[PDB]
This record gives sequence, C-alpha cells and structure tokens, in this order.
Amino acid sequence: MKGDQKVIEYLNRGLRSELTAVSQYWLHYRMLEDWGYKDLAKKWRAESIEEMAHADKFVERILFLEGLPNLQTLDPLRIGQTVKEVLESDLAAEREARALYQEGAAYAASVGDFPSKNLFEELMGDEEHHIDFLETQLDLVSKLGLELYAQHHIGKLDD
Amino acid sequence: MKGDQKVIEYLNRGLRSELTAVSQYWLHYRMLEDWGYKDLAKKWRAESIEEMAHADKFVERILFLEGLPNLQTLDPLRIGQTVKEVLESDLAAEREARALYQEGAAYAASVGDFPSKNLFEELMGDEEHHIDFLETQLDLVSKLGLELYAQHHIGKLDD
Amino acid sequence: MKGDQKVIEYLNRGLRSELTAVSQYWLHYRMLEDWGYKDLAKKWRAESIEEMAHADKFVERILFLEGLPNLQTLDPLRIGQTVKEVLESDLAAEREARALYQEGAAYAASVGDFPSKNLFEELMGDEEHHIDFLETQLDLVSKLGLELYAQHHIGKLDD
Amino acid sequence: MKGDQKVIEYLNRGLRSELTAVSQYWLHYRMLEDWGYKDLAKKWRAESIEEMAHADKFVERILFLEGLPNLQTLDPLRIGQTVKEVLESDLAAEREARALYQEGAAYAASVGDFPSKNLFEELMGDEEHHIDFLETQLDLVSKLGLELYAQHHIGKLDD
Amino acid sequence: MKGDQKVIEYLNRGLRSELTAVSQYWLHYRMLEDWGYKDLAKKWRAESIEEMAHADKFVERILFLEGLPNLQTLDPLRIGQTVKEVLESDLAAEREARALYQEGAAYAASVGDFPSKNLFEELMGDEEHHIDFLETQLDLVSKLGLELYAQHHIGKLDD
Amino acid sequence: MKGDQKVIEYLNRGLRSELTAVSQYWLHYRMLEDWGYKDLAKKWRAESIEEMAHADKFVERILFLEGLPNLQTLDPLRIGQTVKEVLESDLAAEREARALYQEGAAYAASVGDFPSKNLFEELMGDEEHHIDFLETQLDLVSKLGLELYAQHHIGKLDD
Amino acid sequence: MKGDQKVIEYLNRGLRSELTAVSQYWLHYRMLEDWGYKDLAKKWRAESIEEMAHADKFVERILFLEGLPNLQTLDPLRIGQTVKEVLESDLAAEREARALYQEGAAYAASVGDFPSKNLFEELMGDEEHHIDFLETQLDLVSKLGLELYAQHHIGKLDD
Amino acid sequence: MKGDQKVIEYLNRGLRSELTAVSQYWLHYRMLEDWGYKDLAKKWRAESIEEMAHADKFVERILFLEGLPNLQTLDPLRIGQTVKEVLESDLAAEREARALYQEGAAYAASVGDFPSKNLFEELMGDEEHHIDFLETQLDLVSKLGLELYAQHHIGKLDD
Amino acid sequence: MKGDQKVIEYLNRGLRSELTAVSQYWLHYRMLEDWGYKDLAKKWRAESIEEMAHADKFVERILFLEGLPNLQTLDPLRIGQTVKEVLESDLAAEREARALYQEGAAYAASVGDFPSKNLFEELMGDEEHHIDFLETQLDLVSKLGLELYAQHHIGKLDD
Amino acid sequence: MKGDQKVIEYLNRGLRSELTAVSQYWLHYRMLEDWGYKDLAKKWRAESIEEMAHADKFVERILFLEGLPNLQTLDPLRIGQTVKEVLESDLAAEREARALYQEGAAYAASVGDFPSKNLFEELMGDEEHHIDFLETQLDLVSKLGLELYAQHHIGKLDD
Ligand code: HEM
Ligand code: HEM
Ligand code: HEM
Ligand code: HEM
Ligand code: HEM
Ligand code: HEM
Ligand code: HEM
Ligand SMILES: [Fe+3]
Ligand SMILES: [Fe+3]
Ligand SMILES: [Fe+3]
Ligand SMILES: [Fe+3]
Ligand SMILES: [Fe+3]
Ligand SMILES: [Fe+3]
Ligand SMILES: [Fe+3]
Ligand SMILES: [Fe+3]
Ligand SMILES: [Fe+3]
Ligand SMILES: [Fe+3]
Ligand SMILES: [Fe+3]
Ligand SMILES: [Fe+3]
Ligand SMILES: [Fe+3]
Ligand SMILES: [Fe+3]
Ligand SMILES: [Fe+3]
Ligand SMILES: [Fe+3]
Ligand SMILES: [Fe+3]
Ligand SMILES: [Fe+3]
Ligand SMILES: [Fe+3]
Ligand SMILES: [Fe+3]
Repeated sequence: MKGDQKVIEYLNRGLRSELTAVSQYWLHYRMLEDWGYKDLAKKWRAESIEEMAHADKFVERILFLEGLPNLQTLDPLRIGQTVKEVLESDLAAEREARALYQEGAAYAASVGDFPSKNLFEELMGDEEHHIDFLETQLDLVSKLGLELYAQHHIGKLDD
Repeated sequence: MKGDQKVIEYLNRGLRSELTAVSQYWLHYRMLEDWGYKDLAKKWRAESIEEMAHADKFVERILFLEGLPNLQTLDPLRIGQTVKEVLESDLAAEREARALYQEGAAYAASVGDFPSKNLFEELMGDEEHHIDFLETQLDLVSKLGLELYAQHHIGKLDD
Repeated sequence: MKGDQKVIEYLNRGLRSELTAVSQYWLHYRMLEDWGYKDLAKKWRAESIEEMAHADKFVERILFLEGLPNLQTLDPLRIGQTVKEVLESDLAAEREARALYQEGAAYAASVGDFPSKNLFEELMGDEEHHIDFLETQLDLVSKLGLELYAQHHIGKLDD
Repeated sequence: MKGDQKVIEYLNRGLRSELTAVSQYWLHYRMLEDWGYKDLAKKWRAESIEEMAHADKFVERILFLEGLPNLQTLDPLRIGQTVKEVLESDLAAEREARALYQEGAAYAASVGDFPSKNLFEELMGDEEHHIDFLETQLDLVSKLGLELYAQHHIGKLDD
Repeated sequence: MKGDQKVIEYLNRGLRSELTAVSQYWLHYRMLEDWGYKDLAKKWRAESIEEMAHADKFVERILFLEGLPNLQTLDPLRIGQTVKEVLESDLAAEREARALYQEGAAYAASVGDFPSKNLFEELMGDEEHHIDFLETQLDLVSKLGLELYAQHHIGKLDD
Repeated sequence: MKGDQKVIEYLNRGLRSELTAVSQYWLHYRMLEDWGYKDLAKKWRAESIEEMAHADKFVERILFLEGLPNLQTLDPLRIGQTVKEVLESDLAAEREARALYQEGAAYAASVGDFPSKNLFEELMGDEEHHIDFLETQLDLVSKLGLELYAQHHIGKLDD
Repeated sequence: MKGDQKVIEYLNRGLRSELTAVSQYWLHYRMLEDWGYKDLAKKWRAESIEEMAHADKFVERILFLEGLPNLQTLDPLRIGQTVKEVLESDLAAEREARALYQEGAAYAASVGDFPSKNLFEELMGDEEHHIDFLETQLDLVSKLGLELYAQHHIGKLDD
Repeated sequence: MKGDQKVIEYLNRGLRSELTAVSQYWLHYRMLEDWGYKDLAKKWRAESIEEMAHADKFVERILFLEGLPNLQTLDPLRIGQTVKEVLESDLAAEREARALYQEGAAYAASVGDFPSKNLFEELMGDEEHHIDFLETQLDLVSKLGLELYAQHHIGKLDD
Repeated sequence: MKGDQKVIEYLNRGLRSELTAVSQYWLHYRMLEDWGYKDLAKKWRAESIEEMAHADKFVERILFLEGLPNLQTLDPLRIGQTVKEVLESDLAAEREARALYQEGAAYAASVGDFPSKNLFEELMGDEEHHIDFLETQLDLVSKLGLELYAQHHIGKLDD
Repeated sequence: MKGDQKVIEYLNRGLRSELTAVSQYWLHYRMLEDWGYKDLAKKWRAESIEEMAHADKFVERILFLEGLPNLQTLDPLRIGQTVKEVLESDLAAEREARALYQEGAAYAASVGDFPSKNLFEELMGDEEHHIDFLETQLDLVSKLGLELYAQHHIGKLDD
C-alpha cells in the first residue's frame, strides 16, 4: 500500500537506529563475557535480541508501505572500555533512539498513519524500559562503586 | 592471549562479510514474504540466523585474540527485484565469503594459528553448503522457468 | 455513559462497513469453495469471522455510549466472477474501511474519546494487515499469472 | 549344500544385475538431490536400498549352494542428464533384470531347485512393481510435460 | 560450483576404493555367517554399512564440484578362504585406502579446497580405526591361534 | 474336496518324514540337555517344534483332500552318540526330506494341484534352511574340532 | 600400524604435559577447597578431569602407532600459595601446552600423519579455551582486586 | 590442623604409591584394549579409577594436616608385554602398597592420629581385595594356561 | 553387659563434651540468625543436630555397659560476640573434644573394649571434619577480612 | 596371599563359633515356632541368618589367606527347654563369641594383619548388639515374669 514518503524516511531512520543497537549490544555482550561478568553478559545478549525484533518490525513496515528498507549503514557505535563506559554508551544511544521514535510517532500522527504512529510509540515505550534499566545500573555504580556493582554480576563458572 | 595482527584483520574482514550476509538474507527473507513466497521466506530467515551465529563466532575469536571487533560497516548489499535476482545476489555474496575464508584459513595455517584456521575452514564448508543450495535453486529456475519454480514455494496461507 | 453523537455516527458507519465485509467475505468464501479452491476458501472463511468480531466490537461500543446500533443495511457488495476479481473486490472494500477508521480515529481523538479512538486505530491496523494480504495475492497473480496462483491453493480432496 | 552349477551362474548373473541397479539408483538419487527434486530423490534412495536387499539375497543363496559370489563387476551403467533420461535409464535396466529373473526361475524349475526358482520369481514380481512405478512416471511426463511433472516433486526446503 | 579437476579425480579414486570396501566387507560378512562365526559376521555387516556412508559422501561431493561420479568399477577384490585370510584381505585394502586419502587430503590442501581436504582427513581417521580393529584381531590370532580366536566369536544360535 | 490319490500318497509320505524329524529332533534335544550342551539343546527343541508345525500342515491338507492321514509309523530314527553324530544324523534325514518334497512339489505341479505344490515348495525351502544350519555346525566342527565347537554352546547353569 | 618415530615422541611429550596438568589442576582444586573457595574448587576439579581425557587420548594414539606411552614423569609442577598464584601457575602451564601442540600439529602435518595432526589441533583449541578462562579470571582480579574476585566464588556451605 | 610430620611423610609416600598405581593400571587398561582383551580392559580401567579415589583421599588428608602434597613423582612403573606380565606387574605393586599402608597405619596409631590410621587401614583392606583379584587371575592362568584364560575375556565387538 | 568403669567414665566425659557442643552450636545458630547471617545460621543448626546424634550414641553406649549416663552438667560455654569470635569459640571446643576422644579411644583399646574404641575413633574423625570446617572459615576471614566473609553468607530474605 | 598361621587359627575358631550360633539360633527359632511364640520365632530366624553372614565372612577371609576353612565341627550346643533357658543359652554363647573376637582382634593387630583385625572388631561389635538384645529380654522376664513376657510375643495366627 503506498505509504507517506516522510513516514518511510522515519521508518528507515528507526531501522538504522535499531541495527546500530543490535550490534552495539551484541559487541558489549561479548565484551562483558570476555571480562568475566557473565550475568551482565546474559542480559546484554537478551537486550540485543530484543533490538533484533525491533529492527525486523521496521523492515516489515517499510515493505508494506512500498518503501526500500536500507540496512546498509549503522549510526556510529560507542564502544566501552569498562563496565561503566559500556552502561554510559548504551544509555546515550537509547536516549537518541527514544527521541527519534517520539519524533516519528508525532509525524506519523500528523499525516494519519496511525499504525506507523503506534509502532513508534510502542518502540518508544520499549526504549524507555531500556533507559530505566541502564539508569538503574548507573545509580548502583554511583552508590556502591563500580567494583562492588560488577562483582555481584560475575555469575557462575561453566561446567 | 595476544593474537597475530594479520589473523585478526582476516577475522574482522570475515565479521564484516557475515554481518553483510545477515542483513542481506534478512532483507531478502522479508522481501520474499512481502511477495508471497512463504516457503522461500522461511528458508531465508533460517539462513540469516545461521549467518548470525557465524558473525558471533568471529566476534568471540577476535576478543580472545585481544583484537577490537569492528561491527561498524557492511560490504555493499545486493538487493534483488525478482526471486531470480535474490538467488543471484546471495550466490555472488557467498562466493566472495567462501574465497575470503579460504584465504584466511591459509594465512592462519601459515602462522600456526590452527584454531583460527579451523574456524575459517569450518565456515568455508558451511558457505559451500549455502552455495550448493543457491546453485540448486538457480538450476531449477533454468530447467523449469522462474514461474514454476517460485509457485511451488508459495507455501500455506496464515490462520 | 452518554457518548459524543458524531463519534456514535462514526461507530455506526464502521459497523456498516464491517457487516458489509462479513457478508462479502463469506460469499467469496463459498464461491471459492464452489470453484474448488479450497485453501483460498479456508482463508476467506477465517477473514469473514475476523470481521464478525470487528462488527461485534462496534455494537458493544455504540451501546455503551447510549447509541442505537444500526445493523439494517450494508454498503454495496462487490461480487467477483473470477479469483482475480474476488481479490480486487475485497481490496477495494478494505481500502474504504481503512480510510473510514482513520477518519473515525482522528475525530474521536479531537473530542477526547480516547477509547473510541483506540478502537478505530486497532481496527485500522487490522485492515492494513488484510490489505497487505490481498495486495500480496495480487502481486502473485501479476508475477505468475492467475492460473498458476489459483492452482497452488486448490487444497486437498475431502474424505 | 552342493547346488546346480548353472543355477549358480544365474544367481551370479542376478547379483551382477542387482549391484548395477544399486549403484545406478544411488547415483540417480544423488543427481536428483543435486538438481533439487527432493521428493524424487527420496524415492530413488528408497529404491536403491530395496535393490541392496535383493543383492544380499543373491549372495546368501550362492553361498548356501557352495558357489563363489562375484561382486567384482557391474553391467554398464546408464546415467541420465535430465529427469526424463533418469526415468528411461532405470526402466531399461529394470526390463533387462525382469527378463533375467524370468529366465533364471524357469531354469531353476527345470532342475528341481524350487527355492532358487522362488527367489527368482519373488524378485521378478518386485522388478515388475519398479517397472510399473517407472512407466507411470513416464506416462505423467507424456501427459503433463516434463516441467510440470518434476515441479510437483521438488519437495520441501531443509531447515 | 566448479571444482579442481584433479581434486575430483582423487574423489573418484576414493569412491572406487569405498565401493570396493563395501562389497569386500559385505561378501566377508556373508562368508563369516556361512561359516558360523555370527559375532564376526555382525561386525563385518556393520563395517560394510559404514563404508556405504563413505561412498555416499564421495558421490555427494563430486556432484557439488560438477564432476561425474564413476560407480562403474571396483578395485580388485581380495576374498579370504579362512577367518585369518579375511582379516588379512581387509587390512591390505584398508592400508591402500588410508594412503589414498592421505594423498587426496594433501593435494586438496595444496589447491585450497579445504572442505575436500577435510573430507579426506576425516575418512583417513576413520580408516585408521578400521586398521586398528583389524590389526587387533590379527594380534589375537597370533597370541591365541586362529581356533581359539574364532571360537570366541561364534555367537548365539538363532531362534 | 476329492484330491489326487498320488498327491495324497506324497502328503502322507511327507507326514511320515515330519513325524520322524519331530521325534529325532526331540530325542536329540534331550540328549544334548543330558550331556550338558544347553544352548544346543535349546535350538534342537526349537527345531523339533518347527517340524511339529510341518507335520500339522500335512495332516490338515490330507484331510481337506479327503484322504486318511497315517501317523502310525516313523521312518527309521538315526540316534547320535556324540554331538558330531547328532549333527550328521539330522543332516542325513533333512537331505532325504528335501528330496521327498522336491518330488512331491513336481508331482503336484504335474496334476495341477498348485496349493499342494506350494506346500511342498514352502517346506522344501524350510528344510534347506535346516540343512544350511546343520552344514554350518559341521563346518565349525571341522575347522575348530568338536571340543571347541561344543564347549561354546554349553550355555548358562540353571538358578 | 607403525607410526612416525618423531610423531610418537611429540605424542609422548604431549602425554607428559597432560599428566602434569592433571596433577597440577587436581592439587589446585583441593587447595582451593581447603581455602574455602568451593566454586573455584568445582571448576578446577572439572578442568583436571578434562585433562585426564586428553592424557587418555594420547595414550591411545601412541599405542595404535606401536609406540610405548611413557607415564613415568611429569614436567615440574607450579604450585600457587594464593588464588592469584594458582591462576598464574595454571596459565603458564597452559601456554607451554598450547605451544607444544602447535608444534606437534605442524610436524604431524609435514609427514602426512593427518589424524595425529587433528588430535594436536583439537587439543590446541581446547587449551586455548583454558587460556581464555584463566586470563578472564586474572582480568577480574586486576579490575576488582583479589579479595572481591575470590569472595564471589566461596560458594554454598555443605549440608 | 597441624599434623604429625612423620604421618604426613607416610601420607605423601601413600600418595606416590597411588599415583603410580593410577598410571600403571591406566596404561595396562589401554594395552589390554589394544591387544583386544576388552573385558580385561574394562576391569583395569575400573581399577585405575578406584586408585584415583585413593590418591584424592591422600591429597585431602595431607592438606587438612597442613602438609604439602607432592604429586611430582611416581615410583618406577612395571609395564607388562603379555597378559601374564601385566597381572604379575600389578600384583608386585599392590603387595608394596599394602606393606606401606600397614606401616603407615601402625605409625599413625603409635602417635594417636586415629583418623589417619583408619585411612591407611581402609586402604590396606582395599589393596588386599586387589591382591585377591590378581592372585585369582594368576591361579586361572596356572590351571588353564594363558591362552584359555585371556580368550575368555576378549569380550564383545563394538557396534 | 558390665563395662570397664574407666571406659564408662570416658564415655560420660564424652557425653558432657557433646552436650556442651549441642548447646554452644545451637546458641550460635540463633545468634547468627539474629545478626542476619542466615546461611551461616543454617550450617550451625545442622552442626548442632549432628552433635545431638553424637550425644545420643554416648547415652546408648553407657547404658549398654550398665553405667549411669550423666546429662546434668555442661563444660563451660564459650559465647561469641562477633562472627569471628563464634568461629574461634567453636574451634577451641572442637579441639578439646578431639583430644578427649583420642584419649578415650586409646584407653578403650588398652582394655580390649574395641566397640567403645571404635565409637571414640569414629567421633574423633567427625570432630576433625568440624575442625577442618572451622579452620577454613577462619582462613577466609584472614585472607578476605571479616566483612567480606560474613557478607557472602547473609543468605536470602524470607517470603 | 599367605596369611599369619595363628591369625588363620583364630579365623577358624571364629568360623566354628559362628557355625555353632547359626545352628543354635535356627534350632531355637524352630522351637519357639513349635511352642507358639511366633514373634520371638521371627527374630531368632533373623538372628540365625545374620550369623550365617558372619560364618561366610570367615570362610572368605581364611581362603584369601591361603588357609583351609574347617566347617566339620561345632562347639557344644546349648538347647533350652523354656523360653527363659533359650534366652540364657544364646546369651552364654554370645558372651564366649565376643571374648573370642576380642582375642582374635588383638592378636591380628599385634602382627599387623589390620583387615583381619577389622573383621574381628566389626563382628565383636555385632555380638555386643546380640548380647544387648538378649540381656534386655532377660531383664523383661525379671521385671514382668516369664509368662507376661512370652505372652506379648505370641504374634498373629496364620491365614
Ligand atoms: C550483530 C548482528 C547480529 C548478531 C551477532 C545476531 C545474533 C543472533 C543470534 C546468535 C540469534 C539466535 C539467538 C538464539 O538462538 O539464542 C539471533 C536471533 C534473532 N535475530 Fe539476530 N543477530 C544479528 C543481527 C540481526 C539482524 C540485523 C536482525 C533482523 C534485522 C536479526 C533478527 C533476529 C531475530 C528476529 C532472532 C530470533 C529468531 C527467532 O527467535 O526465531 N538479528 N540473533
Ligand atoms: C453473513 C452473515 C454471517 C454468516 C454467514 C456467519 C457465519 C458464522 C459461522 C458459520 C460461525 C461459526 C464459525 C465456526 O463455529 O466455525 C460464525 C461465528 C461467529 N460469528 Fe457469524 N456469521 C454472519 C454474521 C455475523 C454477524 C452479523 C456477527 C456479529 C455482528 C457475527 C459474529 C460471530 C462471532 C462473534 C462468531 C464466533 C462466535 C464464537 O467464537 O463464540 N457473525 N459466524
Ligand atoms: C552404491 C553402493 C552403495 C551405497 C552408496 C550404499 C548406501 C547405503 C546407505 C547410505 C545405507 C544405510 C541407509 C540408512 O541407514 O538410511 C545402506 C543400507 C543397506 N545397504 Fe547399502 N549401499 C551400497 C551398496 C550396498 C551393497 C553392495 C549391499 C549388499 C550387497 C548393500 C546392502 C545394504 C543393506 C542390506 C542395508 C540396510 C542395512 C540395515 O537396514 O540393517 N548396500 N546402503
Ligand atoms: C515326539 C513327540 C512330541 C513331543 C515330545 C512333543 C513336545 C511338545 C512340547 C513339550 C510342546 C509345547 C512346547 C511349549 O509349550 O514350549 C509342543 C508344542 C506343539 N506340538 Fe508337539 N510334540 C510331539 C509331537 C507332536 C506331533 C505329532 C504334532 C502334530 C502332528 C505336534 C504339534 C505341536 C504343535 C502344533 C505345538 C505348538 C502348539 C501351540 O503353539 O499352540 N507335536 N510339542
Ligand atoms: C593417569 C593419569 C590419569 C588418567 C589417564 C585419568 C583418567 C580419568 C578418566 C578418563 C576419568 C573419567 C572416567 C569416566 O568419566 O568414565 C577419570 C575420573 C576420575 N579421576 Fe582420573 N585420571 C588420571 C589421573 C588422576 C589423578 C592424578 C587423580 C586425583 C589425584 C584422578 C581422580 C579422578 C577422580 C576422583 C575421578 C572421578 C571423578 C568423578 O567421578 O566425579 N585421576 N580419570
Ligand atoms: C540445646 C538443647 C537442644 C535444642 C535447642 C535441640 C533442638 C532440636 C530441634 C529443634 C530438633 C528437630 C530438628 C528438626 O526437626 O529440624 C532436634 C532434633 C534432634 N535432637 Fe535435639 N536439641 C537439643 C538437645 C538435644 C539433646 C540433649 C539430644 C540427645 C541427647 C538431642 C537429640 C536430637 C536428635 C537425636 C534429633 C533428631 C531426631 C530425629 O531426626 O528423629 N537434642 N533437636
Ligand atoms: C543350620 C544350618 C542352616 C540352616 C537351617 C540354614 C537356613 C537358611 C534358610 C532357610 C535361608 C534362606 C532364608 C530365606 O530365603 O528367607 C538361608 C539363607 C542364607 N544362609 Fe543358611 N542355613 C544354615 C547354614 C548356613 C551356613 C553354614 C552358611 C554359610 C556358612 C549359610 C549362609 C546363608 C546365607 C549367606 C544366606 C542368605 C543368602 C542370600 O540372602 O542370598 N547358612 N539359610
Ligand atoms: Fe529497540
Ligand atoms: Fe533499546
Ligand atoms: Fe556464514
Ligand atoms: Fe552463507
Ligand atoms: Fe474489520
Ligand atoms: Fe478486513
Ligand atoms: Fe532388485
Ligand atoms: Fe528394481
Ligand atoms: Fe571408508
Ligand atoms: Fe574402512
Ligand atoms: Fe519339516
Ligand atoms: Fe527340518
Ligand atoms: Fe589438555
Ligand atoms: Fe588445559
Ligand atoms: Fe589404592
Ligand atoms: Fe590397588
Ligand atoms: Fe560430636
Ligand atoms: Fe563437632
Ligand atoms: Fe556372629
Ligand atoms: Fe551373634
């Protein structure tokens, strides 16, 4: 069904944002695993897979609206070198994704594309749950120090 | 453990090749679904998820070798506009991936990094199964014509 | 609870649209069955039952807002005489229903009747999934021809 | 138990015929798989395994009659290059095997070796079922054309 | 995918070697059963069926590499007249098969056909397990004499 | 139904042969048990019961053809005094029974009594399996000596 | 089967290296248990038993190649007096074992003993997983300090 | 808890004895397997694992008494070249271990270290069961000859 | 049965020691629970119940030997005021109980009362396991500090 | 293994004592059953079977030490004629067996035969449990009179 070209542009901006988060979370998962924080690694792997579902919802919507989904390029990645910098990198990206979705929902609403608007608002609400998650981990790091925070989430040793 | 710099560069080239295949297969999956070839869409979703696991093997090995995995960029995507061009696009990409892993395995062997060599060889074997699959599909298209080939794989209608 | 009279008018327009789709899909189901395309018949029967649920949601909302639901009349039916004309008739009706729901959601939003607005937007999103379904079947008919498309969905012979 | 030398010669001719069919069917199975007709491939694999059982029954009978089973050589293979030529190659071989078994049963009967006669007649009846199978596939190819026949038996795509 | 001509010749030589082993082991199985060594017959039937799977791996790889698998001929069979000569016949054949796969793996490696190289190496390892088995049996025959060795493996009488 | 008198005479000769084998096998079973070869005893008991089924099939056929089954007399029994002589006695009887059945099948065939012919041929095939069994045991005794052969089949001690 | 003398010497050097690791890991396991780090003791017991299986693979291959496995002596043990020195002791030993297997695989390859080459490569890959594990533990100790690292792994108290 | 230094010296002598038996039994297990006596191989593997448990009990006791367990060195191994020499080698070692444990139990008793005394006496009783086992096998070899003894324990052939 | 009066005196000294440990452990369990270290509390409760079983074994033995078990009085209790002092109090008591049992076992041995001697030696071995437990906890407190040690064993909060 | 001759003499004295108790308990069981005290009969039957296990442990130990177990003769039996005399007869025998085992354990200890010493001490402890049992029954008879004691253990009447 022929979609609004500007809504399609917002959908493709969203897809880009999600692809970036998929890779940034997945890299951070494997970094956390390499550093030995296995419980934090398990959560990051789960967060990356949630973002993969988000990316998929954008590709499907773009195609339904007869647009061309662009998976060629990512936004710039922010790569930590400590557990605190991993948290802060992901938080900064999630804040930019939420702002994008807020913009895309308002735009879609203004042209009557209510199902696209609902997609952006559902994703906005999901990104606020990730922001809440990340802010909470940074608050722990503030109150307890990074060492006590990360030590709690080392996890169990493999068989 | 500090790895050979050149083996790490090959592993990063492989990572890029897999991330490209992941996005290329996923977009093709969703294009095939949008066109109504549900059985070919199932297969492409499965192939993409296989490539996801390959990408993850490269990230893991790069970190073990104290390299920086680079997920920032993809090789250029080849996007088909017909079922036949989807088949041809994926086959071109798999042929380049197979040659890259052949080269990476030979290089890793020449510096005694046998576990990196075995990762490239195992992946080279997997990509050959992909090539076999894609070549077989194109053969069916040559012998039967595209309409007969694609009609067989429309699949079942959703509840 | 006393509702906005204009929202109630949109609800009754929606009910009319749904009653029309229930009957048009059900007739097309039984036509597809009479022509022998049993797999297409099963899907049309399922689509008519989904529309019956839609009709029911409008009757319930109209009554809650102290309106009188009007089930007396249908919009004009479009009846195919070939599988292609069945697809095209249902697509044209679904396009008119989506536009109605878009209008009803915006109107309801403008008077603060948010639960009515949500009803219209949920139904708008459902109608876009039917449009996506129908467009896909027409695309198959375009790429493969009507005979190869319909032959795939003849289905199994009854015991 | 000392057998009739000429019956033993017919048994060894039969063994040769079966070894030839085992290999010809197995090669055709793997050809059909390489071309993508997976449902025809599954049936050819099953037919080759039935012939393996036939070969085994001849080796056992030859030994019981104190002969030397000769598995050194095959009759000439007929290798298709299209699905039609695969069907025709196997049919021609099955016609020669049936004639051999008919001859071996009559001979064995004429010297009173009734259990050998029963072996040849049981195998003759099995070969007529394969001939019936192959003739039927060629009849389909005649009435529908090779493309519609082979397209029906492409089968499902692997996980 | 077009393969190296010389790797394909090695794979066809391997195919011949496996088809020879299949028939040699199967005939030995049935000779051992005819002599009454039922436990040694069970083991030989199992070894033959292992070699069948090896033959099939070679047919599959030759076709993928767009070669013509040749199942027409076998290498010369070695047929024992005692349990000891059966052991010695099979061991001679396995030693020639192991050397052929060693050569094929080294050649495939030298042209970068690593998946064909890994097929020959995996089979070379399997043939070494066969050699180990057969050497062990001949050792028992040296230490205990053939009568004691073969008597242990007569097995149970059939219902 | 009135049968051919000569076929009935062959049926009664067969019945006599079977009664003889029932008793000869049963006596040898109990001899083998008394000497302590319990595994050979179990097999002889099973062989006698198979012959009892054979005897029964002759009594039923004779009656259907309105003959008088004669169970009054046995052929002369051959009673071993060693395990080797038991094997040789049963082999000599089985050779005479096979020749009788061969004669009875040919005769029945020559007068069109095909179901009687089938009975004799089915029994001929059964007797060749017993001959194969006995010949194999004698071959073991030849290659290993009687003591090693019989020792293997002493079996387990009763609770 | 007679093996290459130098490959057998490499396999015996590998056997010594594994027997050393078995005893070193087992003693460390029991020292960690004595100090009260029950979760680190579980992991070390598991690592020792992994090394036991490696030692056994070398004994088996040496005997197949008609060598004499030498279990008489170990390389010098490195015994830690703190959790950190246990980690460092095991990592030094694993780095020497990895280099030995790299050398053994390259030598076995150069004489065409591919199954011995594959045993060294598989073990070289396993030792790299050990190295990864140990390096990760030392990283946690650098980032968190030894007290925080070791406290996390005290584990549960026994019933 | 600070132990008696001489008891600790006996514990470490015991540990040495057990390490020696672990390796000597394990090597003999794999020798028996290479020669084809699989039932004797299974028992030797089980005996080596029992000795591994014995070794572990000494390491634990030494640490509890604040000694340093020494796993660096083994007593000299006795390696058979026939089944009889394997039995005799293990018997000679078990006789020396029993005498050691007898000495260690008496010593521990004389300084009041009753739990160490109980350890040595429990192990002494275990070693007498191994001696009883080995003496019995040598008695069989004496009464029956080595060939009949070893032939009984060849075991079953692997699938 | 009339026992040795001095053995009975040692049994009653033992009973006194056990009653003291029952109460000291139980009080410390409830102290640890009141301070919030629930995992340490669970272990102390379990240790007190083990000591209750020890006390019971002394009452039963005293009665069998026709003595009067004296449960009137306890040795002086040592009550901690910190987790470290709880560990040290229980260790000091366990050291005195082990010395008592060592004395009682030697005495009983010197008058031939072997079952009483076995009781004291079994209990001596049990007390060394408690000493090992307590020493290990003090070692943790030494290496990690009391705060990190006790924090690990706070346990879970009740429903 | 060659044992100490005097220990073997004590073992055979023990065996004699046990054989005597087996028969004395079994006779008393059947006497108690004949008099109608079925619950006392069940316990005596159980006590005789425990003594049978004791006798067996002595025969096994004597043989392991290369002695000749002597089961020819019993110590003199003491046969009651009332329930009180049955109790007193068994008590007197158990007192003599305990004294024997005490002597045998001390002797075995003095020559270092610790496993024999452990056997005598384990049996001494078992005999004290029987003495405790018998003394308790006599105490009941003293406090309640023989009639009230025996009446309680008449038991149930058989179906
Ligand atoms: C960084 C690149 C990526 C990596 C390393 C990656 C990794 C993976 C892995 C390893 C799994 C399987 C998880 C499991 O089975 O436990 C997975 C699942 C999935 N991925 Fe990816 N992925 C990547 C990119 C993508 C992209 C670009 C998309 C779609 C646009 C995608 C969509 C999915 C979906 C939808 C699933 C779940 C499939 C199912 O549950 O059926 N992922 N991902
Ligand atoms: C063309 C006129 C219609 C026809 C031919 C029709 C046919 C049917 C049939 C045969 C079923 C049962 C499906 C089954 O049990 O498999 C059904 C279910 C249903 N219909 Fe209708 N229907 C029609 C109009 C309506 C209308 C006007 C409504 C409400 C406004 C309605 C609401 C429902 C609902 C809600 C169900 C499912 C009931 C349940 O699952 O409990 N249908 N329809
Ligand atoms: C072209 C040469 C052959 C190939 C490629 C081949 C292939 C195989 C394969 C892959 C199987 C196992 C099928 C399964 O497990 O699904 C098999 C089974 C079997 N084959 Fe062969 N085979 C060949 C020649 C032989 C010969 C020469 C004989 C006997 C003369 C034989 C007798 C059997 C029998 C009897 C089975 C079934 C075994 C059972 O079910 O226990 N095959 N064949
Ligand atoms: C030597 C004279 C024979 C002896 C010692 C004998 C012994 C037996 C024994 C002990 C069984 C039962 C086997 C079991 O239950 O495990 C049996 C079964 C049988 N016997 Fe006989 N038999 C003799 C003669 C006959 C004759 C003359 C016939 C018929 C002509 C006969 C027909 C059968 C049949 C048909 C069964 C199996 C019955 C069933 O499975 O329902 N036997 N024989
Ligand atoms: C010759 C050197 C050794 C070899 C070849 C060896 C081999 C093995 C193998 C293959 C297993 C696992 C058995 C199974 O899972 O079936 C094992 C188990 C075991 N080994 Fe070793 N081992 C050796 C030395 C040691 C040493 C030095 C000790 C301790 C001092 C040890 C203690 C154990 C224990 C305690 C188990 C059983 C573990 C469990 O059941 O959880 N072994 N051994
Ligand atoms: C400090 C004085 C004691 C306290 C506070 C105490 C507490 C308890 C508690 C609460 C239980 C039940 C545990 C459960 O069911 O989870 C118990 C079990 C037991 N106690 Fe005591 N106890 C004390 C003294 C004794 C004494 C003096 C003895 C014997 C001399 C004794 C022997 C037992 C035995 C044998 C059990 C387990 C009973 C069974 O499992 O059947 N305790 N104790
Ligand atoms: C007075 C002479 C004896 C009599 C009347 C006797 C009676 C029995 C009875 C009737 C049983 C089976 C109990 C049951 O199945 O409920 C039995 C078991 C047993 N007896 Fe005897 N026995 C006697 C002497 C012996 C001797 C001399 C020994 C060994 C030296 C012996 C060792 C055993 C053993 C070990 C069992 C248990 C077997 C098992 O559980 O597998 N008994 N006794
Ligand atoms: Fe997202
Ligand atoms: Fe997010
Ligand atoms: Fe890949
Ligand atoms: Fe691929
Ligand atoms: Fe609707
Ligand atoms: Fe709709
Ligand atoms: Fe056939
Ligand atoms: Fe056929
Ligand atoms: Fe093979
Ligand atoms: Fe082989
Ligand atoms: Fe018969
Ligand atoms: Fe017969
Ligand atoms: Fe290792
Ligand atoms: Fe390791
Ligand atoms: Fe031991
Ligand atoms: Fe031992
Ligand atoms: Fe205690
Ligand atoms: Fe205690
Ligand atoms: Fe006793
Ligand atoms: Fe007793």
